[PDB]
Amino acid sequence: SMSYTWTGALITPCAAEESKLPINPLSNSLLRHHNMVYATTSRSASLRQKKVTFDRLQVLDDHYRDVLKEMKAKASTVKAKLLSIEEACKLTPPHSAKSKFGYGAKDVRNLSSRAVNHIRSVWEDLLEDTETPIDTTIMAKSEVFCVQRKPARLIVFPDLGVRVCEKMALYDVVSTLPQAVMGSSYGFQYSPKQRVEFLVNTWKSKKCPMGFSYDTRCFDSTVTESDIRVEESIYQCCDLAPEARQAIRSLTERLYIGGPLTNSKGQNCGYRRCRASGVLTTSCGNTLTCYLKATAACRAAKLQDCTMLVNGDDLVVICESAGTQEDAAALRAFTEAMTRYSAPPGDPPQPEYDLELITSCSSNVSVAHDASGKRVYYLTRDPTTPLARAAWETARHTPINSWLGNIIMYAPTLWARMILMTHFFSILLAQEQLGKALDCQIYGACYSIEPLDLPQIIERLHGLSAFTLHSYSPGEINRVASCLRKLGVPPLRTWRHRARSVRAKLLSQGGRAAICGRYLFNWAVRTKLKLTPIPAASQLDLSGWFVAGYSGGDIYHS
Ligand SMILES: O=C(O)c1c(-c2ccccc2F)c2cc(Cl)ccc2n1Cc1ccccc1
Repeated sequence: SMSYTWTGALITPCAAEESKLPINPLSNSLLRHHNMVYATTSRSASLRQKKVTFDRLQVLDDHYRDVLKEMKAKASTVKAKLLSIEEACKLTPPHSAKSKFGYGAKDVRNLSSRAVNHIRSVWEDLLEDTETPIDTTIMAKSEVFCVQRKPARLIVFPDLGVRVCEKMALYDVVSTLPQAVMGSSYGFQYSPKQRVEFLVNTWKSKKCPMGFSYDTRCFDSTVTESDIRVEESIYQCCDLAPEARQAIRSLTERLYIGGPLTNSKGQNCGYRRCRASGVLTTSCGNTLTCYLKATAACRAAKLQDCTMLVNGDDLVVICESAGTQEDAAALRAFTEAMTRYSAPPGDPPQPEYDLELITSCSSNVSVAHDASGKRVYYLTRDPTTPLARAAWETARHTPINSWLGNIIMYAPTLWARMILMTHFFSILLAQEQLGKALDCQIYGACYSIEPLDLPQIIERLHGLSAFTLHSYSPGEINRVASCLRKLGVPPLRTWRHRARSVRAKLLSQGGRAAICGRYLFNWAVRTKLKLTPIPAASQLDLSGWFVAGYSGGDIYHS
């Protein structure tokens, strides 16, 4: 069946669409080549539609069924709970898209009559109606990139009331199930530090390691009605409340397998027969599905001792090498099996024999040394996208601050410390907004974070070594340097100068600002101050942080 079918109507915006980076004084300080930074618009929707629209031919086999049974036996041990309206309401972002039924995210959050009554009425319709397709809105996403142009991403999502009903029935499932089914292979149970720990141990545990990253072209579109039903069958293995069991059953047929696409004008856009990106089960469902297809493809291909790390469609395999000629063949056999399971490659996979050469979750493993000269492993990535997005956030007030998430997640990196910390700490201080909370996403979930809380947050996630790292690899230094030239970002010596300036100002303020100068900017000065465990880091409530993925699940923690 076709992934999509269209009516001819256009994917429309609900407002004016900015695509060009503004010539702004503050963003210009970070990036000069403004014409190389763009945001995607609905003007590219058609190129994405051509790329995502195709017919799927799936052929499941003995290896696929064996693994599915192994996965169900593990799912059998889970006892999932049904969240109340109030608990489900509390997990709604304050700026989540309002309902088409005269209420919004703030009404949901405050548990207002119009909101609570409508959610209850949607819940009963899921218990009573097991057939009628649920309506979704199709929108082109607005994301920022650097040139060399990408076409817009298509986002599919149901109404507010429905989204609160998915939380009541599925939130605890998507939170505890993947870890019970997959174990150490579920990448969302880890922080960045724990992620390096697992990749290094897995690599070092093999006698002769071989690794590869497998890229699926338009994974959401490769997902069939069969894959979605097989997914519900893993969910049914949970101990469930009668109403939750019915809601999962109804949501699977009416929403998860396919449904009507409606544009912002209210016109009919077409029909979806694959994965909606704006649902609660997108993260969990894609992880399980990618893990099932890959695990069975390893057996079919005769690849030895497979250890895998899955985060939705992002998959990395670390196995036992059988030699060059053997490895090449087995990797093609793996691809052959994935194509049959309806997961063909975007860019063909390559056998790697050095961990640092593999890219998984846009990241790669790299080495730097601590204050005591000992080797420290950390996750990095190419800084182009994070820098182009930080420039946009400087000129325009965005709902989610990617720059803040990049600081937290990539805190030990050369680029987050020197550029991202310096740029924002200068601007915020000059505006008296260092203690003003900001929204960011960690693993799809929304968090309200004060920039001044960063030293404690980094010490917990990355240890004190995040504030002492030096002697970065030549490769890492070359990548940072060539990117700065490309985007027209000032050299590292200008950043070192700018850092010295903020550090002083932060130190004279005292309180939490002095903690920021001492820890975050100790790299910028030769007379290094004494760095000890911050009292506040000991009692940080970092639960809920690295548990599960919630991309498109409309989730708000804190
Ligand atoms: O965007 C994520 O969800 C995310 C981040 C991340 C990066 C910056 C800010 C906030 C974040 F959450 C991340 C960072 C590292 Cl070092 C490793 C994996 C990571 N993921 C999972 C992931 C799964 C699939 C594809 C990409 C990333």
